[PDB]
Amino acid sequence: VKLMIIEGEVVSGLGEGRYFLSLPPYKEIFKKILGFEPYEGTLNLKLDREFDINKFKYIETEDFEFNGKRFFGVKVLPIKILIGNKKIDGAIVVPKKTYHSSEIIEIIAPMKLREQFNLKDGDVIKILIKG
Ligand SMILES: Nc1ccn([C@@H]2O[C@H](COP(=O)(O)OP(=O)(O)O)[C@@H](O)[C@H]2O)c(=O)n1
Ligand SMILES: [Mg+2]
Repeated sequence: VKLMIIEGEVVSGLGEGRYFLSLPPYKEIFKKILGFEPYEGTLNLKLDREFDINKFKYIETEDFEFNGKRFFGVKVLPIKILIGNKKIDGAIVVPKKTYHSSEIIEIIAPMKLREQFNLKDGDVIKILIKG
């Protein structure tokens, strides 16, 4: 086991994180796994290379039905979010089935990080992950 520190650049998406994280079943999944109710959104970070989550120990949930529609399970990887000298509880989240790795990762946390830590696009933060 190694603790890895990785840097990423804050970027904007199309608001997808707030869609999913506001849905009751996803809220419940994250609350149970992580022990906090995430702020409804994902802080999207651009890394210098693709992130392969299958290189880490994560929890994976199954697809589920909500109000007549099938939704995808998720892979959940606990992290610490490193902003200055603060270590903030969070997680990396990826859809259960992805067909390649991405240099963009989605981070969840108990608070809105942009608001609490004044992050803007292009700001670089770090994350700590058990590998
Ligand atoms: N824990 C979080 C989650 C999202 N966010 C931000 O909260 C807003 C809504 O999240 P979102 O995932 O729907 O938006 P995008 O990441 O698609 O821009 C965005 O500005 C995210 O960067 C945050 O500051 N802290
Ligand atoms: Mg997002």
